[PDB]
Order: sequence, then structure tokens, then C-alpha cells
Amino acid sequence: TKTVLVGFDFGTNKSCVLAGTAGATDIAISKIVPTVVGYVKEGIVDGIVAGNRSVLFGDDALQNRLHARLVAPMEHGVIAHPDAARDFVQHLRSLADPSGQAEIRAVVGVPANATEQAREDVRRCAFGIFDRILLIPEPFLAALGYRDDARLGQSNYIDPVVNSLFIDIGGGTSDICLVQGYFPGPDDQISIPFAGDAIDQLLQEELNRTYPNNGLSLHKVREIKEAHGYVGPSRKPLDVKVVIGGKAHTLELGDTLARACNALIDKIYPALTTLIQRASSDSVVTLLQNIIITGGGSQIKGIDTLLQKKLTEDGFESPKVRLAGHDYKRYVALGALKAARAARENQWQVLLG
Amino acid sequence: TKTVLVGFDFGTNKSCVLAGTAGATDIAISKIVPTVVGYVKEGIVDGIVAGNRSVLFGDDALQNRLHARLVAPMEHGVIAHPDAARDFVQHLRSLADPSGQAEIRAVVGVPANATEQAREDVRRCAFGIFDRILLIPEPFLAALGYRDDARLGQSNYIDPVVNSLFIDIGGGTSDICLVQGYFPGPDDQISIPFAGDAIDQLLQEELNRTYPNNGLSLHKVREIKEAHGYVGPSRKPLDVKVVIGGKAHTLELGDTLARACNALIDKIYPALTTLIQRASSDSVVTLLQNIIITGGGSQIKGIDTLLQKKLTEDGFESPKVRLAGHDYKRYVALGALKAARAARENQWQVLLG
Amino acid sequence: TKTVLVGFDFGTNKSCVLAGTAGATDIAISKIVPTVVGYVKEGIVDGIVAGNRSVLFGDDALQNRLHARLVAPMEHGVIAHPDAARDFVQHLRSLADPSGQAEIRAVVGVPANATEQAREDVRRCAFGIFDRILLIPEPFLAALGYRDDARLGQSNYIDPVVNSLFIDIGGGTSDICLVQGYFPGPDDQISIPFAGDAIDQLLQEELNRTYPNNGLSLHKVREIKEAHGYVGPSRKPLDVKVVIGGKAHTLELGDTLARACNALIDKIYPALTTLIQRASSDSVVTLLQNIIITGGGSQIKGIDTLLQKKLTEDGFESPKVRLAGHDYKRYVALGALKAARAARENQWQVLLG
Amino acid sequence: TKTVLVGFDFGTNKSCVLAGTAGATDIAISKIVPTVVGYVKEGIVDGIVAGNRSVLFGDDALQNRLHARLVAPMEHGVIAHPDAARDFVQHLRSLADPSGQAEIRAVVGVPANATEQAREDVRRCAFGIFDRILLIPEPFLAALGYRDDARLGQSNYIDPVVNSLFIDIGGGTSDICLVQGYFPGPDDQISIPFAGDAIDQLLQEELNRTYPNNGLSLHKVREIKEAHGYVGPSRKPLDVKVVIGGKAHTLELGDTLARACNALIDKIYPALTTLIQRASSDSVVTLLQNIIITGGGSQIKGIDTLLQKKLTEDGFESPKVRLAGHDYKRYVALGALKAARAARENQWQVLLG
Ligand SMILES: Nc1ncnc2c1ncn2[C@@H]1O[C@H](COP(=O)(O)OP(=O)(O)OP(=O)(O)O)[C@@H](O)[C@H]1O
Ligand SMILES: Nc1ncnc2c1ncn2[C@@H]1O[C@H](COP(=O)(O)OP(=O)(O)OP(=O)(O)O)[C@@H](O)[C@H]1O
Ligand SMILES: Nc1ncnc2c1ncn2[C@@H]1O[C@H](COP(=O)(O)OP(=O)(O)OP(=O)(O)O)[C@@H](O)[C@H]1O
Ligand SMILES: Nc1ncnc2c1ncn2[C@@H]1O[C@H](COP(=O)(O)OP(=O)(O)OP(=O)(O)O)[C@@H](O)[C@H]1O
Ligand SMILES: [Ca+2]
Ligand SMILES: [Ca+2]
Ligand SMILES: [Ca+2]
Ligand SMILES: [Ca+2]
Repeated sequence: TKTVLVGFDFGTNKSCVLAGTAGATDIAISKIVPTVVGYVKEGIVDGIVAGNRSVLFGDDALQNRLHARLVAPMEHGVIAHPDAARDFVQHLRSLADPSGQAEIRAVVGVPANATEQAREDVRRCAFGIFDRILLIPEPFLAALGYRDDARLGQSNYIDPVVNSLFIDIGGGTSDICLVQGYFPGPDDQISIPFAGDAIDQLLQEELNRTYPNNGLSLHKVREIKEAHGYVGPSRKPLDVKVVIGGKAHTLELGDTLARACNALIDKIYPALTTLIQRASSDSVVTLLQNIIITGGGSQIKGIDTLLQKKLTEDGFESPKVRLAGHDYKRYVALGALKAARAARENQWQVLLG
Repeated sequence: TKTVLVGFDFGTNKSCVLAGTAGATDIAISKIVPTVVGYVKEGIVDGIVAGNRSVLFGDDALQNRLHARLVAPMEHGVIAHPDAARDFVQHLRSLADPSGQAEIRAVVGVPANATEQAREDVRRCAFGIFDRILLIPEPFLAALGYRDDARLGQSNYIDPVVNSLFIDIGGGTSDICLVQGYFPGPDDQISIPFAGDAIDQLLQEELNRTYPNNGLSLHKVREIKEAHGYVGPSRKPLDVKVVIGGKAHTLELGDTLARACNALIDKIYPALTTLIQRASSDSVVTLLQNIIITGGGSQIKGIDTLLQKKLTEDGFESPKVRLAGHDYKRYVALGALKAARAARENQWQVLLG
Repeated sequence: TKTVLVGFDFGTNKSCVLAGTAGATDIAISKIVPTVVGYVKEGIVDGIVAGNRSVLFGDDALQNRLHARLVAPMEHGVIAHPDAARDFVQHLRSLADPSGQAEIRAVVGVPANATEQAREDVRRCAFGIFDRILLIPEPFLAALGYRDDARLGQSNYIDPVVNSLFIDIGGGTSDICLVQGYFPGPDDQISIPFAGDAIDQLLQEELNRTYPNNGLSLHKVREIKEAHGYVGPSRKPLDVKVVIGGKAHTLELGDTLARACNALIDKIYPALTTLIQRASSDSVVTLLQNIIITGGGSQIKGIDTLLQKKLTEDGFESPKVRLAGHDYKRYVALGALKAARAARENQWQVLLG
Repeated sequence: TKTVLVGFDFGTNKSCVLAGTAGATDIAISKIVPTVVGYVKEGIVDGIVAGNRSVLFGDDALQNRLHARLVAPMEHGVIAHPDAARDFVQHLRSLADPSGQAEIRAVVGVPANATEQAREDVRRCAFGIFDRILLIPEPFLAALGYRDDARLGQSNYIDPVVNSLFIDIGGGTSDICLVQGYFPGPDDQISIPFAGDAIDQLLQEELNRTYPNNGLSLHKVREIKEAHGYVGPSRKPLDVKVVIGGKAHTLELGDTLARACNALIDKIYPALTTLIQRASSDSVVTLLQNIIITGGGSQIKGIDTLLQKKLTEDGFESPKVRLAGHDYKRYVALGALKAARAARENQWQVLLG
């Protein structure tokens, strides 16, 4: 049979699976599936769900979220629902391996400091799916996939892995990591369970507190944040057109979005400065010049400017906070695929049980 | 009152206690008790442990390791847990003295270059237990106990004490010693804290790295090494039948045991050659012909052949590495008993305070 | 006053009270009273209930269930109706102490992982009834009462407490517990609120869904399950003679009972294997040989064979699932009485308030 | 500007701040604030807390512990909550400096062998508060503050610093120190994280084990120990009047307080005798005559007599265990102020960040 190395980014909001053979460098499969499993509701009529499938994954479960009970397999970057997570990894295996006969060797991205229970949860929802697994911190894989191997060696290209600080603000955890060329130790990374889902929850609370029984689902309170959420000083007026009870209302969520998204900064800044002061004095001056924000939370309006302003005001020697880029979804999966093709035979973990 | 001279081999894995009267040469008591103390767990049901004992020693603590919290009194050939060590020495005193009224004079075996703190640790967990103590290095006691006094003087018997090199590869330390007829000086012996427990730890790491959350206890990772561990070139395939999570699996640990046990050789060979080149040039040609491996580590499959091969390949004049024999457990205790019966009245150390 | 140690198995379906003096080993009082309180209905004619009692307990409330409103004090192994539970414990106190003057010291059996609120519920409906209380998990007490103290020490008697796995499938909870010689920790036991009452509810739903308005009470849907309920493959045809609307009908409930009782296996097997894989690898090979099912749910037709089959096909090393025996009702009460006579003076909890 | 030298005793139960100018010997500010920070709860009605303060410190937080969430900044003599500790040191700075404009130079008392992390926790919660810091072990500062400089030189006054052994039994740690005239080395002191809060925890466990759901807060289980706690043989009957569930009960806590308080002796005695045997033989005969107990734990009923009895029974040459005195709270702050006024310009540590 053939072996398929799979860079797997098991996220709280969206997972991304990449599949390629050994020796080569191209990417056979590259899918970005929202981490959600929809169990088609009991009593569903035939023809409502295309193919009468009883379990939907990703967008197929988000479009049919009216007919399906949605369950997010992952919460705070760790597996919260083992059965849904197993179903979802089983779906993504068929995605990364359409034939279903190849031996999958997956490097799955775990949070920065994932507890051994949170790692056995991933090694248990991957048994019988992935033949060999390898659990690497998510921000290190983000640094490894953001790195342009085609542009290495050049002088006009600064390596994001040689000396940088990666602030992978996902949708479950916000992992900061001191990526200093090698596999980061337990002290080179800090994971805060406050990210996109926490800002969604804060907006849900500040909406059910001022506009009670609004009925706005978390999937819409998330779109409000993705479209209008911002960090920094309040922006008023900021009219958000919502649908509350069938009727179209226009809420004023300037202060609401400001307080919801600035809590993320207030959470990740004490851990940003902690790792900045944990770095070696010889290398921190360039570490400040190479601070990179990845993950979905990098798309928050004005987060790099606010973080660089807060690091400059605190006296850090000329920080330069940078955004990862447009491909913030595949960075952890690209890094996990690069770490799969570079993993030694003795590095892969055997999944028995 | 009567005096009982006790040859005590306080080991990291097994301690062997011998007891005999003065003047005679027979051996009254001879016990080999695994150095372990199991404190019966809180809430134990009556009748689970025979006699409702709350502290179990040796095999009684290994058979009842499910109901008892086991603590190893000794780590790296030095007392690591003083309370468990004192409990264990108190048990072995009752073993060497069932009446409990005789004055015990014990020669305890310490590592090759045991620090004065590591020796006061043994003289402190023996106060009130042994009336007089005498601390002699463990490999010299192994040389003394391996020596056959019934076969001395004969021409067809080579004395292991007259001029030999003893590599007592224990379970905590691997002490190499130039046994040249007399009490070895501090430069005639080298102690490396790498032995059976270090190979057990290396196997535990190599198993939790490839077969994560295997749950194999150290007492089973140790039996794997005793049954299949080997030094030399890798032997594949070498199937080890284990029980991981209730289910019976068959792991492939050829390279694993190879890398685990060859680290012991890589550790003890720089100290083997150091003392071979420290010996007098007049006597080193005979030293190489009398290289003897004792301790549990002598039972590793193919360790004398590997060490003789490494010593011949390095150009040493015809080395002949030999195993101690089947009685590798009592050799330090036999030597300590022979050193107790030959100790002058001024050699015994008084334990006060 | 005299002290009476009372082993109390407060069950969801039946509670077993045992009473004995201190120091002795005989059992003075031993009653099995169905956990139910029948409050005699308003307007009851004199002479309908023997003695004109207004509150009936156990069988006296089951025979007079036409004249009394029955309330089950316990649901899911925890006290659900505090007033009925206090009345019922007050009745069982008079059962264990007919004189009503002795100081009762009761060891009540709680579920495996009973929350502190579920324990204060039992310590609150026992205040003024039991002078000292002691709450121990129900499966551990089943292990302690199944143990035959007359045959301890013998070689031909395997101890159910030294190392075993007890599946106390009651009528409210199904508690699995790693009984390994000592008081089980919070991780050695899992309690699932799915047992006899859950299968009763599943049968009630599957009967009100196919045979609507059948009028079969839960007390008859329960007898259907006790008489014909089975786990494993469906058995058709399986005719159950019932009385629906006064008329005698003969339903076909092969698939119905199959699906109702196999849900219990589907619920308790993920928690069975969880503790099988939680046990130490040194003792799991014996744990699988000593898997014991107690409680009412042990009487389900073919549950030990089915669970042994499911554990064998999953690769567990030669499991051997055994049934507790005929005396499955007194095992928790016998164990609580053995734990009362062996409880230290500082183990008894004082009930004030 | 003016400089204010501040002897700061940052305790687990009570922190004492002393402030004085340079050159003089009088004490400008002397406050004893219980180390607690009460964050006023959300939704507090105006007028409940005097001044509508949102953060209360010391007694102001203990009197309003019903309206405020109390957090102890310090646990085991080290800073456990950095934010509450920073607020608390900020309050104590305003206490030692009402004007808030003077340059504060604080000598803060750390435990005996405070780890460098536990010292950077104090230098980090003091940055921007104290301009210069100096961390000295707490028992040495207690020895320095117990010293009567007004009585030095006299013949009828034995100096507590020239040669003594201080058992500062605080509320977080119980530090024993060989105070032999100079700054004690790392081997002249032992810190045990078992003191007042550990006895409070032991009493809480022994009360929730015998009188379950008693609801007695730690602040009341602490007053029980302060009013009735004793070391030595059990004192029965010892009736303690408590309030359990609104109702006034009278518990018997003779054995309870005995076992709770004698654990402190059993913990601090192996470290007491360790330093007694670490002292020079020339000075140990005087050291035993000058054994002094300070800190809150010195107020335990019969602790000096019990420790002197235990030291005499062990054969130590005529020990004389003495209590510090009534002013056991300001001794560490008095010594820290005496060491601030005697600290050289190069001894002060600059706090930058
Ligand atoms: N433009 C935006 N503004 C604000 N938030 C956004 C934006 N785009 C995405 N997000 C948030 O980012 C989250 C997704 O994060 P991302 O996809 O970067 O990493 P992730 O895979 O979710 O991280 P993890 O692996 O920790 O789950 C979503 O929950 C979403 O709420
Ligand atoms: N056949 C074998 N193969 C490999 N290792 C073995 C074998 N037999 C014993 N050992 C190892 O030897 C170790 C101890 O045996 P031995 O009695 O020779 O040393 P020891 O006296 O316990 O050690 P020390 O003197 O350092 O305390 C054990 O930990 C065990 O792992
Ligand atoms: N032969 C049988 N077949 C199927 N179910 C049975 C049988 N006998 C009893 N049961 C069920 O077992 C339940 C009683 O369980 P048991 O008496 O073993 O413990 P319990 O007191 O219910 O414990 P708990 O209160 O923790 O549930 C009853 O509800 C009944 O439905
Ligand atoms: N009379 C008493 N009996 C018993 N314990 C007491 C008594 N008085 C005070 N305590 C205990 O002493 C503790 C306070 O110790 P003290 O004030 O002597 O030093 P501390 O500053 O708290 O110690 P640290 O500096 O280690 O925090 C309190 O927790 C209290 O429980
Ligand atoms: Ca991510
Ligand atoms: Ca040895
Ligand atoms: Ca039961
Ligand atoms: Ca103090």
C-alpha cells in the first residue's frame, strides 16, 4: 500500500486537512472544513438533506443547520465531544484519503501547552483513523507553514521560524509561542482558552443583557464579530443590521464590540509580554521585530496596530507586530504537513487500543 | 549478649543481607529482599494483606503492589527516601536477627565513590539498627564475595582480588573498580549513576514516545528489559508481548531495547577505559585478562562479548571480559560478610546520635 | 443505651437494612423493603388498609397501591423526594431497631460518584434517625458484602475485593467500580444513571409508541422486563401476555425488550472499558478474570455472556464476566454492615442540624 | 524629595509595614494589615461599603467579607495571586507613605529558602511601588527585630542574634533559621510550607469528615484553632461553641485540635533537629539555650514546653525553647526596618521593568 502524510489542523472553529505523499513537496489534498458535526434531526423528511445522509460535516452541516443538531467537536482547542470528534476525524480521513486504503500518517496540531489528557483525547479520536500520529503545538505549526520554503536562503526574506513570536489567536485558544528555530519547550509557549469563541460568548452576554431574548444564534453573533468586531478605542456609531424575532433591527454595537474584542487583548497581552521577557536577551531585540499574529483572530480589525502600540508604550525596544497573511487557515495544516514529511521514522506515534 | 556480623548489600533494586557469628565461616542468615517498601494504602480492607500489616517489605510489597504505595528506598545507589530506607533497614535487621537481641555489626556496601553525605545517609538510617557500621565500596565487596576462599592458594584458581577489574553494573549505579589486592583508593574506582534503572527510564521514554499512554508500569518495562534487553547490534524483529489497556499487544522493540541497553555501554566504557589506563603498566596486561562484570547488569544478553569486542578493537592487549556468575546478587553481601569477619576492632564505626 | 450498627443499602428499587451489635458477626435484623412510600389516598374507607395506617412502606405500599399514592423516595440512586425519603428511612430505622431506643450507626450506600449534594441529601434524611452515618459507594459495598469472610485465606477462594471490577447494575444507577483492596478513589468508579428504571422507561416509550394508551403501569412494564427482558440478539417470537384495557392481549415484544435492555449494555460498556483501561497494567490481566456483575441488573437474561463476548471481541486478554449470585439484594447491605463493624471511631460522621 | 525606608513583612496571614526616615531610629508608620484583598462583589448597593470602595484591604476587607470576594495574596509564604498581591502592596505603600511622593526603599521579608521565582514574584509585585527592594529571610528579620538595640552591650541581656535558633512558625511557612550573628546561608535555614494555614486545612478536613456540610468558613476554623488549638497530649473534653447552619452547636474538638496542631510539631521537628545538628559543636550548647519561637504559631498553647520536652527527651544538652513575646507580628517588620537603615547603598536592588 501507499503512505499518505496528512498535516491536520484540528481547530475549534475550522479544521484544515492537507494530504501528500512522501518525498514530493506538492499537496495532493487541501480541504478547509468547519469543525462542526450535524446529526440530522429525528423525523427528517426524505430529500431535505441531499443524499439522505444522517451525519453532515463542515459546510454541509452549516447549510443544513436547520434540519440538523450541530455539535462542535472541539472547545478551547481541545476535544470536548469524543463521539462527534471521532465522526469528524473519520470524515476528514476520507477527505484526505478518498480511496480509503492508504496508510495515513497525520501530524495533528494541539494547543500550545496541551495537557496529556487533551493529547490522549486526540490520539483516541484518531485510533483506527490515522495509523501514525504526531502531536505538535499549533503555533509552532503556524510558524512552520507560514515559512516559505521556496524563498529560504534568500537575504530579502526573513525566516518566521529562526526567531519570532507567533500569536496564533484561534477560535478556541490563543496560543503565543517563542518560535526560535527548534521545537518549542513547555516554557516557550502559553495557551489562553480565550479567543474567538470567548469573544462570541462575551457578545452573546452583552446582547442578551441589553437586547433580551434577541434569539441571535452563536453563528450570527459570530458573524457580527467577524464583520464589525474591532480592538482598540470604541467606534461610535457602529450600526449592525440584525434580525431579531423576524423583524429587521439596527443595533448600536460600538461599545459592545469594543468591550468584547478588547478582552482578548487584555487576556493575551499578559502572556505576550511574559514570553517577550522569557526570551534570551541576545535575541529579544529581533523577536520584537518579528512578532506575528496568525489564526482567525489575526483578522480582527486593528489588532496588529493595537498590539504594537501597547508593546511600544510599555517600553519594548521597537516592536513590530505583523499579521500572518490571507492564508491563516492553512498555516497550521501546512506546518503539520511540513513536519510530517520531515518527521523521522522514530518520531511517529503508534495508535494501539 | 551475642554479636552478629551482617554483610549488607543495600541495593537500588535488591538488597541482600547475610548474617553470621564471629570466628566461624558458615552463613546463618542469607536473604535477598527487593529494595522496596510498600505502605499499605489508606482504606485497605481487612484480610487483603496477610496479617493486616501496614508496611510491606520486598516481595511482600511487590505481590501487594496493587494495595500498597511502593517507594524505592534507594535511587542511584544512594538513599533517596530516608524514612522508607530506615523502615527497610529495620526490616532487614529483624531478618538478619530474628531474636532482635543480638548486637549487629554490619558492613554496608556503598557505591564506588559515595560522597560523605551519601555515606552519612546510610549511617543515619542505620543508627539504632546496626550497633557498628563499616562502609566499603560495592564493587570491592563484589570482588571479595566472588572470591572463593575454599579455592585460594591453588594454582588453577585465579584470584579475582589479586588483580582484576570489576564492573558492578547494578540497578542504580554501574561502579567500575580496580581491585588490586587492597582497599581501593578514590582513584581506583569510578561510579556512574547509569545502570538498570537508567535503562528502564530510557525504555519508558522510548515507549511513551512511540506507544503513548501505554500504561506500562516501570515494573513491567523492567521485565521487558530483563527478558529481551540486549547490547550490541539491533536484533529485528524482536516481538515483545505486552498488555496495553487491558488488551494484549505485540510490540516490536528490537531497536528500542538496542538503544536502551547500548546507552549503558556508551556510559560505562569511557570509565572502563579510564581505569584500564589508570592501572600500573606492570599489571594492566593481567588486568585486561581479569575483567569481571557483576551485578544485575552482568545478565544483559551479550554484554561481556560486546565489552571484550570494544576493548579488543581499541587495541588493548588481549582483554578477557568475564561474567561474575549466577550468584551476582549475593556477591556484595558475601564480600561484606567476609569484610565484617576480617574487620579489626578499630575499623568498626560507632553510630551515635 | 446500646449501639446498633446498620448496613443500609438505600436503593432506587429496593432498600436492604441490616442491623447487628458491635463485636459480634451475626446479623440481628435483615429486611429487604422495596423503596416506595404509599401515602393512603384521601377518603379511604376504614378497614381497606390493615390497621388504618395512613403511610405504607415497601410491600405494604405495593399491595395497597390501588388505595395509596405511591412515591419512590429514590431516583437515579439519589434522593429525589426528601419527605418520602425521610418517612422511608424512619420506617427502616424502626425495622432495624424495633425497640426504638438504641443508638443507630448506619453505613448508607451511595452511588459510585455521588455528588456532595446527593450525599447531603442522604445525611439530611437521616438526621434524627441515624446517630452516626457513613457514606460509602454502593459497588464497593457490594464487593465487600459479596466477599465471604468465612472462606478468606483459603487458596480455592478468590477474593472479590483483592482485585476485581464490580458492575453494580441497580435500578437507578449502574455503577462500575475498580475494587482493588482499598476504598475506591473517585477515578476508580463511574456511575451511569441508566439502569433498571431507564430500561423500564424505554419499554414504556416503545409500548406507548406501538400500543398507544395501553395503560400498562410502570410496575407492570417492569415485570415484563424482569420476566422476559434480555440483552443480546433479538429473540422472536417472544409473546408477552398483558392486560390492556381489561382485555388479555398477547404482544410480541422480542425486538422491544431487545432494544430496551441492549441500551443498558450500550451505556455501561463505554464506562466498563474505561475502568478496564484505567487499571494498572500489572493487575488488569487479573481484573479481566474477576469481572463481577451485581445488583438487580445482574439478573438480566444473558448479560454476563454478552459482556464477556463484547470484551473478548474488543481484544481484552481473556475476560471472565461473572454474576454476583442469588443474594444480589443484600450484598450492598452486607458490605455496609461489614464496613460498620470495621469503621473506626473517627470514621463515623455526626449528623447535626 | 525624601527617602522612606520601609521594613515590610509580607505575610500569608498578616503583613506588617513599618516606615521611617534615614539616620533616625524612631518609627514613623507602623501598620499591621491582614494579608487579604476583598474585591467588592458585583451589584453592591451604594452605602454598603463605606466610601463605595471597590477594593478593600486588611480589616476593611475582613469586616466586609460578606460583600467582597476575599483573595489572600500570599500562600505558603510566597505570592500566589500576583494581581491581588500588587493591589495589596500598592495599598501598603500608601500606608507607609501617605503623601505618595517619597522614594520608598523597602526591605521585604521572604521565607527562609525562598526560590528565585518566589523572590522575583515579590520584586515583580513591587515594581513601580518600591523604588529599591531588598529581600531577606523572614526568620533572620524576626531575629533582628526581636533584638533590643536599646539593651545591647549590657551583660544581663542575651542577644537573640549572636547565637540562636529561630522557629518562625507563621501562617504559611514555618521557617527555622540558625541566626549566628551574620546573614544566614542557604544551609542555616529550612522552610516548611506547613504552618497556621496547614493546621487550618487539617481542622477543616477533620470537621468536614466528622461534621459534614458544617459550613464553617476557614476564617472560623482559624478562630477555633487560635482560641482552643494546642500541641501536646489530647485535652478532653474540649467543648468548642460553633454555629452550624444557623443553629448553635457545641462540638468536642479535643482530639481534633490535638491532631491538627501536633502535625505542625511533627513537621517542624525534623527540621528543628536538622539545624540543631548543623550548628558548630562549639556553639550548639548555647544554641540549645537560645531557641526562640516567633510568628503566629508561637502563640499555640504549650508549643515551647512541648518542643523543649521533645528536645530534652532526644538527648540534646539542656535545651531552652523560648517564645518571642507579645510583639510577634512586628518582629519581621522591625528587623526589616533595622536592616533597611543598615543596608549599604550597593545592597539595594533596583526594580526595572
Ligand atoms: N475578521 C474577523 N474578525 C474577528 N474574528 C474573526 C475574523 N475572522 C475569523 N474570526 C474568528 O476566528 C475564529 C477562527 O480562528 P482561526 O480559523 O484563525 O483558527 P482556529 O482553527 O479556530 O484555531 P484553533 O485551532 O485554536 O481552533 C472564529 O471563531 C472567528 O470567530
Ligand atoms: N537478565 C537481565 N537483563 C537485563 N537487566 C537485568 C537482568 N537481570 C537484572 N537486571 C537489572 O539489574 C538491576 C539490579 O540488579 P543487581 O542486583 O545486579 O544490581 P543492584 O545491586 O540492585 O544495583 P545497585 O548495587 O546499584 O543498587 C535491576 O534493576 C534489573 O533491571
Ligand atoms: N430478572 C431481571 N431482569 C431484568 N431486570 C431485573 C431483574 N430483576 C431485577 N431487575 C431490575 O433491577 C432493579 C433493582 O436493582 P437492584 O435491586 O439490583 O439494585 P437497586 O437497589 O435498584 O440499586 P440502585 O438503587 O443503585 O439502582 C429493578 O428496578 C428491576 O427492574
Ligand atoms: N493563639 C494562636 N494559636 C494558634 N494559632 C495562632 C494563634 N495566633 C495566631 N495563630 C496563627 O498564626 C498565623 C499567623 O502567623 P504570624 O502572624 O505569626 O506570621 P505570618 O506573617 O502569618 O507568617 P508568614 O510570614 O509565613 O505568612 C495565623 O494563620 C493563625 O492561624
Ligand atoms: Ca488554529
Ligand atoms: Ca549491588
Ligand atoms: Ca443497589
Ligand atoms: Ca511572618
